[PDB]
Amino acid sequence: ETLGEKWKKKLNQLSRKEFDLYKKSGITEVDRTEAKEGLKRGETTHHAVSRGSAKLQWFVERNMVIPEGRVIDLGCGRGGWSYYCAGLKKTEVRGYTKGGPGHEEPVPMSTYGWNIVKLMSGKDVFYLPPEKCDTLLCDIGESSPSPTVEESRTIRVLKMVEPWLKNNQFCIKVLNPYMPTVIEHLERLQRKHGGMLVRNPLSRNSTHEMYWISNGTGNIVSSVNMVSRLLLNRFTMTHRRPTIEKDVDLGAGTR
Ligand SMILES: C[S@@+](CC[C@H](N)C(=O)[O-])C[C@H]1O[C@@H](n2cnc3c(N)ncnc32)[C@H](O)[C@@H]1O
Ligand SMILES: Cc1ccc(C(=O)O)c(NC(=O)Nc2ccc(C(F)(F)F)cc2N)c1
Repeated sequence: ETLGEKWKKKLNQLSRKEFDLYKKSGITEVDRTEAKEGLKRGETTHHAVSRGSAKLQWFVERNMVIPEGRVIDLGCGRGGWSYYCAGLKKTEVRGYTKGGPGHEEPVPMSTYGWNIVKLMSGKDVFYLPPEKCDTLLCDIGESSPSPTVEESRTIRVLKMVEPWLKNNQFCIKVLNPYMPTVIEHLERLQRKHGGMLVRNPLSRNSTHEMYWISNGTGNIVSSVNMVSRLLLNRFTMTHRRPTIEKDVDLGAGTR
């Protein structure tokens, strides 16, 4: 049994009180106060629509994925990854999201480069034919107390994304990366498309998610086990308040 399974088993034993203190212990987060306040007032400039803009910015600013040309954003939700890419110097952003009951709807914004963005709700990516693009982003993977449900969801995402991969820049969420069948798929995918699995410091401890990014190399099993050990160790000590960082200012204007 994997270190990830032992982490999931321990996470599932936590009381709501314990879970809420564990989930942010020692993580990094952006202060969303100003953005939430502005969004509640219907302000359409500067503010990121979600924590997602800062989450993707973390990989981009480290050259792990370098968005360029036509960007496809799978599971765009409110549009945080889309509006962030829209301001990047290297042309078009197309976001798809399911929407409807229990899902986020795209939020219309006037942040920098809004005019090159089209977000489409009512779209289940599991029924979409692949489109030509220069950057493929995917942030899909719903957490579940069941690791076997999470394993099925992760494989489904990895099988779905592959036909969109054609020597392009990519950043794909891998919800549950520790299950041996997931590792098998990731290893096969890394041999063909390259890239590496990376843990984002903005991820909560309540998810084992890692992202498969195009610009990197490394041992997937080693990176996964290092994350399992990190998350397991964070159950040991009293809550460490999260490291607080500034949220992104996405500005205003057309491109
Ligand atoms: C983690 S959120 C994305 C956050 C986004 N990256 C941002 O920056 O705001 C994942 C989104 O995927 C959507 N989603 C889940 N399953 C989907 C599917 N089958 N097709 C399309 N969208 C889906 C969810 O509704 C949710 O809004
Ligand atoms: C559990 C949860 C948490 C956050 C959200 C969100 O969007 O931050 C969410 N969202 C929703 O439920 N969305 C939703 C609810 C109802 C309808 C409908 F049917 F048309 F009336 C449409 C949508 N898109 C659910």
